[PDB]
Amino acid sequence: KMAFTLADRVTEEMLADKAALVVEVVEENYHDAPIVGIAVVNEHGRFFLRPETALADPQFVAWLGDETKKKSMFDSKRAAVALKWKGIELCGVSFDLLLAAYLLDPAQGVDDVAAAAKMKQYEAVRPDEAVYGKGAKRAVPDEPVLAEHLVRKAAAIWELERPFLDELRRNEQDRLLVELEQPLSSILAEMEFAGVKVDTKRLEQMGKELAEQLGTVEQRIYELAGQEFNINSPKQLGVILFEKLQLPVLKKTKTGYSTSADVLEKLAPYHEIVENILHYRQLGKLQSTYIEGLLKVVRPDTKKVHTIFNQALTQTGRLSSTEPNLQNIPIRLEEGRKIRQAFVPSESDWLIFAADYSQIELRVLAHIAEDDNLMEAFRRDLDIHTKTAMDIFQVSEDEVTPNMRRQAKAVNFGIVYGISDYGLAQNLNISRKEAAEFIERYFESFPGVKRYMENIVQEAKQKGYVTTLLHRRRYLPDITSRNFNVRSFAERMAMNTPIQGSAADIIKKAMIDLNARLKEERLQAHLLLQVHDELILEAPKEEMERLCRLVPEVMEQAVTLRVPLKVDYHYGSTWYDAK
DNA sequence: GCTACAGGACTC
DNA sequence: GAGTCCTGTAGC
Repeated sequence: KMAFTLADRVTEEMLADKAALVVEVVEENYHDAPIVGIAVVNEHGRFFLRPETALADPQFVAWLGDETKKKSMFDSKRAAVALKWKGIELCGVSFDLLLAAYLLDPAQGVDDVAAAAKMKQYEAVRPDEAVYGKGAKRAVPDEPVLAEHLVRKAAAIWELERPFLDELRRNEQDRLLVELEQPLSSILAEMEFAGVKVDTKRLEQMGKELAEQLGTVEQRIYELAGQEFNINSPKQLGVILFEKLQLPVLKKTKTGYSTSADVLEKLAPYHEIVENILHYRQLGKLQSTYIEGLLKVVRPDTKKVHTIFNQALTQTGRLSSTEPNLQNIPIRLEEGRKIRQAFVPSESDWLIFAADYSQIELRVLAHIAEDDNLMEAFRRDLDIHTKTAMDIFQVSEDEVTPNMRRQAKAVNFGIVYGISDYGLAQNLNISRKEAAEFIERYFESFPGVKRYMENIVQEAKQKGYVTTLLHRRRYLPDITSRNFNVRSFAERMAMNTPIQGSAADIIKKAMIDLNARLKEERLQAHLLLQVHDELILEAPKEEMERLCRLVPEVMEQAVTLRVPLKVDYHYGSTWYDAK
């Protein structure tokens, strides 16, 4: 039904200087993945090219990489990485539907061109699912469908650039798309593509230290329970824990009896089997998610891992790491921290470098909230948990017990999460009444934070959305809901979001600045991962000395606040040593 | 047999 | 508060 030329060769009018492009990749994981077809739509018409003919053509490939040749796209990073794997540069991408959709309403859950399209009531396109099918009946149809399917995506992108930008403007979010997300989209593609090398040996050996330890703990657990059973079944376990051995049921979940770690620790005194099992959850998590996790996704050719960072998914501005998730590798506990030693540099005589912000959320809070005693603390560069423990309890610095500090930590963390008086009482472990005297002690210690927490919920009511520093919206319909629980979750979001979100903003700018700076300074150093509040680079050892001074600087001047930002650095042989 | 949810646990 | 990914299980 939709008009187009199914082309046999590339012509001089498919190489206009404004054009919607589709480099369709179909597999969810785009690294080293087939490109199934190309669609171009411009001032002249609508064209489909087979990849093998278009990607062999030196004016097309020259057009792909020419930055004065503007392209609109949907999920251009998807596209760029595919083309990167084929040794082809893509540039001059000046509009990205996905990102613009994602900035106008992260809640919309946009994952294809069609959903991007509804937002403007454009229904002249099909959902990818409906052309390709779900999960494991997923195939690429014969060429007639396929070809029509893409020309409709390009045509839409062509047709919708204008309303989105039109709108983005109205929300002051244009600079945030052009100056932030899209440039960042380039950086990330570079990163994903770069890879992160793994010591597969180090990994198969841990891999096998764990299988010894597990089979030991696996027998013992049996020995103790008088029974073999599926220790990984949250069902058979609760038969063994609370049925055969009669243990107190402290907590329940809809299906049955709760077997979470937070519960197994209170049960610990009643029987040996508890702590041995606990140990097992721990080992199991390392073995199954991690040793096996990683050992499955390494390209056994280059021995690297190439995560995809999703840039259009979290509600707050945060990136997200998939296959493998490299934003959740173990750290708090030594047995698991040793995983970080399998991340190595990709070159002989290079090192891993790490830099993180220290208390980015709270500095951001001090800044938005404008609380003097929060700001002042940071201008003093204080130990903020001790400062709060000090303040919520009313005791001098040397007065502070370590149980008093881990409690003010919880209050701090709680406050950013806009936590409930009951909800902190569970977390901590005290009565709900005085758990609220804590909060009330906190808030008279920090008036200005109380005010922001008040005015933000109001400002979310009046307007329907909340806002970060860089103008990133989150819409909050469930703020007026008559359900108390649901209204309350919306409220927490009103408070926590401009914070988690303003941090996400700042770091993403630090990335643009650092990528520019590492270049401006002609350095071989490149970014490897971002993990919410830190950046990870790898560079030749010759370079560490300029980095220790360069990375922290850029990360710290990425924005101007009412308080200053602190970045700590760290470099070593491996991820693990960068500590 | 393939698929969707539920419970747990890992990071910031 | 914001994420991902694992095993088993409940059910087509």
